Amino acid sequence: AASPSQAYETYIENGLICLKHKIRNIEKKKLKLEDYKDRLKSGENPDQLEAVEKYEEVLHNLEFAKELQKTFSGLSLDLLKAQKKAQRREHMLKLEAEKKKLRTILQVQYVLQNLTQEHVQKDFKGGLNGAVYLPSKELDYLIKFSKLTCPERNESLSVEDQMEQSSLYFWDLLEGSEKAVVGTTYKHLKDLLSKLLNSGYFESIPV
Amino acid sequence: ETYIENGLICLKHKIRNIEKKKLKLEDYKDRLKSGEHLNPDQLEAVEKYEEVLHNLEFAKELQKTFSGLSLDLLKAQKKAQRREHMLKLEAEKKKLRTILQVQYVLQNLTQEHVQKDFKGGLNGAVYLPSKELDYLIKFSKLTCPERNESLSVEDQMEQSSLYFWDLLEGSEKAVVGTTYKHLKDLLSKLLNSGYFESIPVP
Repeated sequence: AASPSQAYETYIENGLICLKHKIRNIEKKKLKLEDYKDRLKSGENPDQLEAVEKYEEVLHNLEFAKELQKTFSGLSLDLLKAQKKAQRREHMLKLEAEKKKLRTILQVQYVLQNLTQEHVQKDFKGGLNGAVYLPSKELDYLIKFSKLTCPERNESLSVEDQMEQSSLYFWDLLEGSEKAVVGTTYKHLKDLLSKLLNSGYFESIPV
Repeated sequence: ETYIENGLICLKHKIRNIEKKKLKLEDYKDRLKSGEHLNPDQLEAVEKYEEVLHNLEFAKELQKTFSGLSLDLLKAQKKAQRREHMLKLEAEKKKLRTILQVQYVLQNLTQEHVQKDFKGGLNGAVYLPSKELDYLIKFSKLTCPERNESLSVEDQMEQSSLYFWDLLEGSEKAVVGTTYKHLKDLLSKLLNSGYFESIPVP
């Protein structure tokens, strides 16, 4: 249970305490080597003698490590705010798409609602009054699907139950997947409805 | 500085930089043993050889850890993306079903005989004072308007979709003399009333 932000936050924090732990570990052996140095200076094994030679290496490694630590400790917000900004822009783009998806569902609903009507179906069957001709097979997909998305009120179902079933059909249709439905696919139906939406037929429908 | 690769602190470029200087210094040293004569600057760089070897081993040790932090971060982001996508998908399917429900209610509130039931609490209807019912009627004109051929279908649907969105959000922004919050509450009351499970026929 964590968001993409707190993950990156945990990564930045884990990086800083990483340098802290590494610097403290270098400084620990520096003090261990400085005690090995003062032991021989006052007058006092071979293996240890090998460690005291790396005192310059250990001291230089500490110079680099403290350099990165001060750099990254300030460089945090440069990569941390860039993350916050990139997430904000991401969320807004997704919000936009969500709002546009809702508009699209309502447009499609409007087409499917009118396709339940007899005079509208006859127009697409005969290619009449500005409708695009649909072969009887194609028109049947839309009629059948209009009964799944715009059913007449079925009082044996609860409102909530009926709305949920209709909502799933609108959702899958918008997904345009290859799943099967009323003898075709959602993808085919999403294309059919696009043509109908762009045909201009549904801009004004007589009585 | 170029320590960053896709937002992650990566010393890889510095490691290959240090390694290139190590190979360049190893070449200078071999040309020395063979008998070549180098300008003074190159002679100085040759004395920095052991330091370069130490820096390389230290940088390589740091990359061993920063690569793990990078892997741990990527693993966590994969999980968090999956979780967020899951929740947001279920929240969207729920919002849409809710939208279809309130749409059904608001579309039925345009009918006058249904307004009459809520005026006096007739049948299964919640009694609403006429000001409360007015809020809903005016809102029903914004969410379920009669077709306005001055507008395209797309433009009309866009207008309507915003009112549904702001309704479900339930903010305090003003609309038809009340707020989306209060409207959301009224419509929740109407949904829980059961009146719209079986609308009476006049």
